Amino acid sequence: SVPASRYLTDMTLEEMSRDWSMLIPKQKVAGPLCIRMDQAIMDKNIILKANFSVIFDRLETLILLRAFTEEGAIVGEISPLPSLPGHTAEDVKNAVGVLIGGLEWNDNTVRVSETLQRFAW
Amino acid sequence: SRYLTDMTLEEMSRDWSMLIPKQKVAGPLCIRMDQAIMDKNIILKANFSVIFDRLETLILLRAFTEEGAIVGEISPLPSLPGHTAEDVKNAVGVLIGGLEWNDNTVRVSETLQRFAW
Repeated sequence: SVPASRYLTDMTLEEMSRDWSMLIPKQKVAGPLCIRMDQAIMDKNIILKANFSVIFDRLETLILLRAFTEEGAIVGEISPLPSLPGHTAEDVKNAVGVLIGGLEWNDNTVRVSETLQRFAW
Repeated sequence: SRYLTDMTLEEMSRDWSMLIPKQKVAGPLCIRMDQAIMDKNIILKANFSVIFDRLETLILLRAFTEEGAIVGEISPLPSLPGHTAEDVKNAVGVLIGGLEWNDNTVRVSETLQRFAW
């Protein structure tokens, strides 16, 4: 009934719900988060977009981050594990760093949305 | 996330002091309690956000005697690192043990039992 957090959206509901699959699948449990990334993706400009709650000038709960090429295809993802254990902005930022490292090893150029760099980084 | 409030705004805002201070960092949370407090009945109350069926962010937890006096508290560290329901639950277990070692009777609010403890 009483709202504790505002909800930031980088992604439309279309983007949030869209199914996708990886040509060359890589996944990694990074703490309480799951990282997925398509290893086939090379030499693209990529943007990380996330829908999540903020409390007090920081990311409180990540609902979904997805990585998108300029043409709007999904090439990566960070989501909470299915059992939904707790996580912080630190966890999120560590998963983001792993995802960027992996993408840039395939010569992608990765940027983070403005929302995300303000509230997590 | 929705906002749960065991404590009133006056309770959240009140300053208090300990006769025999005890302070303890428990992960990303600060536990405080007055060691001179004994033979009371105490209730732990908290104001916090909930997302899904779980405590997401603790704003403040305080321990109250039956007369409404503050004898203990768990708050985020001042640099506000993140925490989860698990951190709250560990800190709660510590504060309860300290308070019971001091011959108090301790209970936890219904909303805390439901979402954390």
